[PDB]
Amino acid sequence: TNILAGAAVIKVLEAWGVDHLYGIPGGSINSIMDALSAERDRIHYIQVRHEEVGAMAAAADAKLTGKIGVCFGSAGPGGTHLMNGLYDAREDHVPVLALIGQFGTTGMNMDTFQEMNENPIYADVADYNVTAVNAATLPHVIDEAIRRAYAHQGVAVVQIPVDLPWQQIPAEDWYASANSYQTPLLPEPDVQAVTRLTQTLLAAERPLIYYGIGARKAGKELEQLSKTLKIPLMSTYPAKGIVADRYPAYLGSANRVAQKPANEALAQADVVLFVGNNYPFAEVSKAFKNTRYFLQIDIDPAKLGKRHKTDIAVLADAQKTLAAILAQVSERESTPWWQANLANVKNWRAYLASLEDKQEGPLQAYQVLRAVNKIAEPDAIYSIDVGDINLNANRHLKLTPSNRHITSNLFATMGVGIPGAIAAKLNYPERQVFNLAGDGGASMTMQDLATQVQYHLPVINVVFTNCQYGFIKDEQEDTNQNDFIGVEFNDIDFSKIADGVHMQAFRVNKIEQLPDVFEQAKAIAQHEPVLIDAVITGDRPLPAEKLRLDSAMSSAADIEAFKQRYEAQDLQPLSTYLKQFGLDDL
Amino acid sequence: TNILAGAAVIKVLEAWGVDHLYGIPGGSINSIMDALSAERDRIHYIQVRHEEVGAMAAAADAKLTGKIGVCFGSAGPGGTHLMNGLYDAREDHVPVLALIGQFGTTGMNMDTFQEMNENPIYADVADYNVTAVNAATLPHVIDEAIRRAYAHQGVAVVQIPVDLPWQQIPAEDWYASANSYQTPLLPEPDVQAVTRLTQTLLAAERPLIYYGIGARKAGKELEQLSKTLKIPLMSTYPAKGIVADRYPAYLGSANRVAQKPANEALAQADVVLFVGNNYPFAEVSKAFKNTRYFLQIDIDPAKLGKRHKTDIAVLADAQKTLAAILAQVSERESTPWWQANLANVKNWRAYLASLEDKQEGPLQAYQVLRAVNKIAEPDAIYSIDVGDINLNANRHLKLTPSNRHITSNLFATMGVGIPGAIAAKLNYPERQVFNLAGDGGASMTMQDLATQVQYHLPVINVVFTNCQYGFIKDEQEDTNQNDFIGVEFNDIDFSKIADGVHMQAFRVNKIEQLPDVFEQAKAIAQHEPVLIDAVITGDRPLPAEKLRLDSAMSSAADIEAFKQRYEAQDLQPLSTYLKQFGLDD
Amino acid sequence: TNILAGAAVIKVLEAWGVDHLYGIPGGSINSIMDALSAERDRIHYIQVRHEEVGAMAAAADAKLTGKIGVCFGSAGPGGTHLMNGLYDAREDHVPVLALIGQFGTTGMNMDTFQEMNENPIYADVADYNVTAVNAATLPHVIDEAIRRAYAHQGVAVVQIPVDLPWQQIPAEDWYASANSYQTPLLPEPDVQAVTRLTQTLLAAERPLIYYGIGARKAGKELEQLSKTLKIPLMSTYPAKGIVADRYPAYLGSANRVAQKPANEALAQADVVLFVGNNYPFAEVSKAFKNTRYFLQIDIDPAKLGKRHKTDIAVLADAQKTLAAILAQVSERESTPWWQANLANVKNWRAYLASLEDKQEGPLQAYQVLRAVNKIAEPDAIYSIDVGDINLNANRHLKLTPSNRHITSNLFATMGVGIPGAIAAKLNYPERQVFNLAGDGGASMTMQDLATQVQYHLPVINVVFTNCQYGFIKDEQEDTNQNDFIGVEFNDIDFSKIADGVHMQAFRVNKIEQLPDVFEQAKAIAQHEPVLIDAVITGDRPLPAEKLRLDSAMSSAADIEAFKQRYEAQDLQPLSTYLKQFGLDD
Ligand SMILES: Cc1cc2nc3c(=O)[nH]c(=O)nc-3n(C[C@H](O)[C@H](O)[C@H](O)COP(=O)(O)OP(=O)(O)OC[C@H]3O[C@@H](n4cnc5c(N)ncnc54)[C@H](O)[C@@H]3O)c2cc1C
Ligand SMILES: Cc1cc2nc3c(=O)[nH]c(=O)nc-3n(C[C@H](O)[C@H](O)[C@H](O)COP(=O)(O)OP(=O)(O)OC[C@H]3O[C@@H](n4cnc5c(N)ncnc54)[C@H](O)[C@@H]3O)c2cc1C
Ligand SMILES: Cc1cc2nc3c(=O)[nH]c(=O)nc-3n(C[C@H](O)[C@H](O)[C@H](O)COP(=O)(O)OP(=O)(O)OC[C@H]3O[C@@H](n4cnc5c(N)ncnc54)[C@H](O)[C@@H]3O)c2cc1C
Ligand SMILES: Cc1ncc(C[n+]2csc(CCOP(=O)(O)OP(=O)(O)O)c2C)c(N)n1
Ligand SMILES: Cc1ncc(C[n+]2csc(CCOP(=O)(O)OP(=O)(O)O)c2C)c(N)n1
Ligand SMILES: Cc1ncc(C[n+]2csc(CCOP(=O)(O)OP(=O)(O)O)c2C)c(N)n1
Ligand SMILES: [Mg+2]
Ligand SMILES: [Mg+2]
Ligand SMILES: [Mg+2]
Repeated sequence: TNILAGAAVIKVLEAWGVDHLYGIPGGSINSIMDALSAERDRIHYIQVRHEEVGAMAAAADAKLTGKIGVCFGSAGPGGTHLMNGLYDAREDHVPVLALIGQFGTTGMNMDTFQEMNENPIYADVADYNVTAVNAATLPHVIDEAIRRAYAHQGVAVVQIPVDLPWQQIPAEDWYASANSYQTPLLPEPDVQAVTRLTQTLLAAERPLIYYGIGARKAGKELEQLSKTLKIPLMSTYPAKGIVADRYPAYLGSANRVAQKPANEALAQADVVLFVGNNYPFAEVSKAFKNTRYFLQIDIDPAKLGKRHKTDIAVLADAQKTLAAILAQVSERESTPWWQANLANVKNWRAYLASLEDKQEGPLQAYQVLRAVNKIAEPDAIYSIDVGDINLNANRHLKLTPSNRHITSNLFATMGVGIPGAIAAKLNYPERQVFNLAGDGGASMTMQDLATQVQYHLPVINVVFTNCQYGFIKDEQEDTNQNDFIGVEFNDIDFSKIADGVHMQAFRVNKIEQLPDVFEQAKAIAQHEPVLIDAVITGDRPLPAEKLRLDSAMSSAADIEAFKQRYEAQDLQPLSTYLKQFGLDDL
Repeated sequence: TNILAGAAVIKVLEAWGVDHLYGIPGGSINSIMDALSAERDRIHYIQVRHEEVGAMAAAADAKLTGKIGVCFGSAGPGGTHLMNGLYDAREDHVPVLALIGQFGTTGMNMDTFQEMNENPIYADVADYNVTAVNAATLPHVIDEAIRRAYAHQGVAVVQIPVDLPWQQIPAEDWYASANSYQTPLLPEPDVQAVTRLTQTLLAAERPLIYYGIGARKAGKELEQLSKTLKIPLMSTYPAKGIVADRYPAYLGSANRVAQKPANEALAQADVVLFVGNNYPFAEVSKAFKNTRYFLQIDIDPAKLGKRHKTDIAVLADAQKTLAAILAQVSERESTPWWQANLANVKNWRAYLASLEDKQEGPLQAYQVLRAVNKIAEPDAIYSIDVGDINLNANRHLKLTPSNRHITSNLFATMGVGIPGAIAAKLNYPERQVFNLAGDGGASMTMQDLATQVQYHLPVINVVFTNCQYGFIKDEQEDTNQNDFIGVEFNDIDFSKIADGVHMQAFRVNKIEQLPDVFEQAKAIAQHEPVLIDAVITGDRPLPAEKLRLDSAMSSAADIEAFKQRYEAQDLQPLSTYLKQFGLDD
Repeated sequence: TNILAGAAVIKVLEAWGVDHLYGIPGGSINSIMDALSAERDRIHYIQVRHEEVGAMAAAADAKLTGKIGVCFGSAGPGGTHLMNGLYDAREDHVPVLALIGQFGTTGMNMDTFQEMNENPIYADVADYNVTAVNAATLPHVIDEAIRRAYAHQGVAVVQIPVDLPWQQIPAEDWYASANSYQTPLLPEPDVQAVTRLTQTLLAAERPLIYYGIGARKAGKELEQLSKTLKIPLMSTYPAKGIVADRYPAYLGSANRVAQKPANEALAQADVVLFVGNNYPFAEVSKAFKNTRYFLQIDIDPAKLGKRHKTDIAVLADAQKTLAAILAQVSERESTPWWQANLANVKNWRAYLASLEDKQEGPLQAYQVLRAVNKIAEPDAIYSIDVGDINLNANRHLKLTPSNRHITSNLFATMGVGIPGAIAAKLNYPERQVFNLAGDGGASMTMQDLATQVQYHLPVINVVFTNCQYGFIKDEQEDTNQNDFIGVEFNDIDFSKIADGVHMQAFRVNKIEQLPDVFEQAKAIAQHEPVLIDAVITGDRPLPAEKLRLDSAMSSAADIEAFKQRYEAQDLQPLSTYLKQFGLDD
């Protein structure tokens, strides 16, 4: 007939199906720790080495499974360390609960040790942000935070004065509303609007279907629409793998973490079907500047007409809408536009294969990723950090609907590779998990390699050591007038870092070393984490947003220099293929 | 070809169908003003006398029509004056766009005159809160603000450096996304959840259906479910009028702005169907402590199981779900529970009528509200302020589906009567509009009586002058150890205030004066605003949350005292009627 | 032995010497109310009619006396209504304590009625901003709030869950730290910096001393430095009256709420001594573009070199430093610069007198202010609203060191006239108090005329009724392309508003009516408030920032037009006087 409030809080977490949660203890959160300790057989605390990793891992949990991620930080600095993961959750719109320690209510507002008003710290990041002041309502406040975080797809933060969880409350009054949870209703496509949309799409001279992760349930429909109608596909970077990369009319993504065929085609398209997509570069890059008709399908009214003016907007679930389109169309014959794009994709893929297929000499990112592909299981999960790896993984990983990949899509916090892989292995112990990270990003969260060791999480860590912030060096090349600054730095030997945390590891710097090292890693990771430190060149990846290949656009000198720098002697501009099939370049 | 960015902003407002907007000019917003000035045929600027009235009116526009309300304030104090209306919009979850003036970009962050970082001011109230820094993107920012305010049912705030609207931008780049706006088509209510909910409701001995304004489209279904199944109805106060008040099994609302039958029945119910309802008193009042099964229908996942542990919570539209229940049920004969509740309602209504039907003597709020009922058109709109008037209007107004009534439901800001009535008349110039306000709340926004005059808005204003913050006086009676403080104050003659703003007006203090003054006001308000200042007694209205009528519950002395104070000699407790029909309390 | 925590809170206020505090009660603050109710002999609660007036009055208390002002608001809308006064206190850097009601701790975070997280609301305005969560520490939190508000010269806000003040706490634990309060003893002004500053000032050909209210203790030194050295004086508008306006070398203020001689001389000066001054127009107006050497004296390191590149900036007290200058200088003979400025002032004052001295015809603001001067006591206090009244009062009031005047200096919130006058009369019941307000600003806070009546505060209210936001109309004339909008509106008869709150009042519209109405008002205000509603013309006051008088600068046609519009035929540009005394412009 009494229960400690902290025990009730843990029971609320259990009712909501939380399996694991992350943080670092402190006096200010030791009463939650005490309750966790008693519940260790039913809910699983993961002690991280820096609280940002806990927050990042919580966000990654939710990205992966759709289940609210849970993290905590002790008062003051524990909680402020969560921020990069909390902002990742906000911007990637995934549910996360963050608990923040606080001084007991008898010492709050006394200016005592590490005691401050913590509520304003979290006001900007959080959907729901409260300091608890009563023990008997604390289960409700946690319940409320969870329910809001789910409903609103974002972060709920509760600051908990440490006395409250040690107070007895009536056993029979508290409850969880987990039993009542439901996911949002999937609205239906208006029949006449879909018919009009379909007519406009079919009348297009140079159509494209351009989807994001809002279409993640619709890969079959996307590929069949493409095949039936002879309409190429392109996607946001995060939507890579929804349709298998091998599909010959998959163009890739646009902008910079991009593939050449997608940029080139988008510039020529007259009609775009923009589906489940909130591409953030739309306006700033003038992506749709010459698009004649723009057709949008999205579940969120806040998105309709956001990125360009729509000619037809459908507020509906992507898969229901795409299914409705598919059900009212029949097979169309080939067109010049279709064949031009198919030929362009083959040329591009041959380029990427030529980089991958080198067998000896100085190691580049491209062969490292080929070596990843060669040991990758069909349902592998990839946690990808932030930098050139997004660009290179987007081009080289061979994904299918069976895979998952995650990064910090929009906040783009470096350091997520390690935490996302921790989360992935916890959620999918029987699936192969990679952490693909640059040296700058791996550096930021390197201590939590120890967490993979501690919890025996068999992640395959691959660090891309260029001794640079390469992504930023290339930006300075593009914009800055004075010499590079802050973008070239000393080596860190991550094989030695791994040794220090008691993780098996390898360092390689030559292409010919890859096959055996990756086989060894593949086998180690049947039981324990492993790290490969790939010492790679400073070669810049081909900039798909700065092509110098079309005689009509670029000087001979510039073309020659581009081909030489990027080993791109066999790449053709899309206009070559347009011209073969009798179309103008526009 | 170029367009001024401010002109494009006004065209974005026009594209979204904004009819009218409110504010007070200042140097820091004079470039938006300049754009408005060229567009008087197409959008109608309402100059208020205090910016809070503009914000409150913008919220009221959206409460009434479902279409975004728009207001503005000049840099610094113009914008901070919006707050009570912006918080009203946030808490009543209605879409409002607020534009805030700011110093030009060349002087921002110089600590110049009335120049501050304005963004933090609005961070808490606003769903979307940005300072614009570019002219070419300004139309998009306004469009984005509107689209989010709608999507998220709340407040969007844009701080606009005054230079930007005077800059030329390319004419053919900007657009509005109003053309994309639509409402979702939903699947069928979840068949197997609704079927199991229905069985639990029908198996109950003492069922109630307890709805809020999320059931605003479901009045017909509510009443027919009630009649067919013999299940009494109760509502949130704001949900008054969704089912006509005359319906004999409408119990009213619970808690304090409440009616006796609803409080009494809720304490007895074994099963409650909670539909379209976010009653904020649920937990603090232990409203459902006795309830065996708690069933919910709501459109918002964030609400499912929120207010009480819920046995079945259906995520669906209220009307559609109630219609799907009604399609799977059929007539039940009258039950003792049904008859007891019917009898209890009849007794309560006789009490209220006895108060209304006095013909002479010192004026009370009760007769004033009878006089409003006797001049009210069937489709009248009521803008109601905050205080005893919520309590009294909830009991006495005779509403039907044809009426609307609005107040500040959850933020409960006083002063909302005047601005809500302004908004109602602007939206519905052919409908009768009342502002029902206590003296305290009318005082707070009294200067905007001049706005009704200036714009020839024929509101019937009724001020309830008790020379008190009566609602708070009664609270102090209940809780405070020491003498009343801050709750009794000196008279203001609102007939004289009205004369000062050039509005026709009357002051009355006797019951027998009401008929001819209200007839005159009804006639004046065919063409011009009017005010009636009703000088009322300090009598405390019956506290439905503090009943002393049941001799099983309360001492004879307490009952005697209650009956005396509240003129309640003929009220019977619900237990009398339960017993009459063979039920235990 | 125990004490209620609320009683201890009131004793903390008493320990700090708080005489009076303002607010409106509500359930969410009724436990503080209960404590106040037991302490009426020792602290005086002023029930206002809108919480913004309480916040504005609290700020005004501190502006006037230097002692913390105290206000409160009920949860949600009571507290948000404080904002315009709290931002006034922040921007005018005066100490204010604001108490905000909150739901009891047992219902916080339940989404109950008018319950929200209130802490983010006040985060931007407040130096200190906390929600109390314990009764035993509540006295300390209030003490801490006060001590910080003083130390940091700004606003401290405490949100108080209503249960805490009704809890018993140990009687002998709590304390106040008022007994520790004191002011610092400072070293000598830096000797070698002051000596080098002095040489630079004296070497100038066209020096000016330009002071703000940081020189409030230095009026004697300012005037004697000016007279001895033959250096004209100019000030910020708020610094009017530190040196008597009659002083022949007082030029006035610069920019718009300005006087012609100050703008003209500043543009010519080679050396400016900027003392106790944070003039917010410095950079945006390029005030010092022509100045060769810029010298500063200020008490705040944050100000040193802030407004212009500074040759010598002395961190010191203004009075002490000006006295140390005066002790190291001696008489200089009259210079051409001195004589030119003297002549320019004489010509300007003759212009203002010509406006004041009209005896009959349509009433203008100028004669109203003459009529105020002719009933004003030598130690009168003026609470001034925001608009043309700042401009006109700055030109026409004849102040001395014995007067005080206050407005919202930097936030510039309209509506401050009424509350500032309430605060002035509460602090100084034996001193004559005026509220000088435009119709727009008086409208915003008109209901609190009833507070003057209720508390028998004999303010002389003078409303300048032009049926415009005149200050903004003139801005639109200057900047806007399209027609005036939002700046001309329908009359309010403030004599009738006054009658409605039971205040004696007059309305005048002709110059010849002024003497007998102002005499009557002077006499009424020996015992009761009074209001004069002065119906004034729409004439634009001379724009000192837009002078068209110098034929080297302006066309003959522009000069002719300026002279006609502003009745300025006899004004001469400063260059005339510079030439007369042998100086180039
Ligand atoms: C270093 C770095 C660089 C990057 N640069 C690029 C780049 O050059 N190119 C690129 O493409 N990306 C890039 N990104 C990612 C980019 O920032 C955006 O996150 C991404 O383009 C947006 O993808 P999205 O629209 O699929 O996802 P989101 O932004 O999450 O949008 C999903 C959309 O789907 C809608 N939706 C959700 N569910 C449904 C449903 N059931 N039915 C219909 N609609 C639904 C949503 O409402 C929303 O509009 C980069 C990332 C990193 C880390
Ligand atoms: C001075 C004062 C005192 C008051 N005291 C009382 C009192 O004693 N008693 C009282 O009853 N009220 C009182 N109120 C009002 C009270 O604060 C709450 O605002 C009110 O009880 C909540 O009403 P609601 O649930 O209808 O509205 P809301 O709080 O707006 O909730 C609407 C609900 O409907 C759901 N919904 C919306 N659309 C749909 C749909 N299509 N289908 C299904 N669900 C939908 C929403 O998700 C939400 O849960 C008072 C007001 C004032 C001014
Ligand atoms: C509608 C309106 C229009 C206005 N327009 C004008 C205008 O055109 N012209 C104008 O002049 N004003 C105008 N003002 C006022 C203006 O906004 C500023 O408030 C004013 O110019 C600044 O005055 P200040 O420097 O005296 O005061 P503050 O800004 O308060 O600065 C006081 C300075 O003194 C220093 N200080 C304090 N104590 C001491 C000490 N003991 N010793 C030394 N230094 C000390 C401080 O550190 C600070 O730097 C207007 C006001 C309104 C309401
Ligand atoms: C925490 C953080 N700081 C800075 C950035 C900006 N940033 C984006 S990519 C990048 C460089 C990443 O370097 P590295 O991980 O070494 O990858 P590379 O591009 O060299 O492969 C930087 C600094 C960021 N996104 N996150
Ligand atoms: C702006 C604001 N301040 C304070 C309150 C608290 N409050 C709720 S009702 C009330 C009294 C209302 O008085 P009045 O308008 O005279 O109505 P009465 O109850 O006397 O009829 C007060 C002060 C509030 N809701 N809004
Ligand atoms: C609350 C508030 N809203 C807007 C402004 C902008 N403002 C500065 S002066 C002014 C006009 C004042 O009009 P009035 O009080 O009638 O004085 P007048 O200039 O007509 O004498 C306005 C609207 C402000 N300072 N405060
Ligand atoms: Mg690197
Ligand atoms: Mg009242
Ligand atoms: Mg005016």
